Amino acid sequence: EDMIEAARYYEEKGVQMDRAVMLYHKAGHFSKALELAFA
Repeated sequence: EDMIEAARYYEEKGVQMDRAVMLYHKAGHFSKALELAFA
């Protein structure tokens, strides 16, 4: 759950948005932003 807000701040910046997708993978919701991985 917390990684979701982590993604929120990071992708609000965007640098670690890839790390945010990796967190969503760690979060068991890798689909969350799986598209936002944007290849």
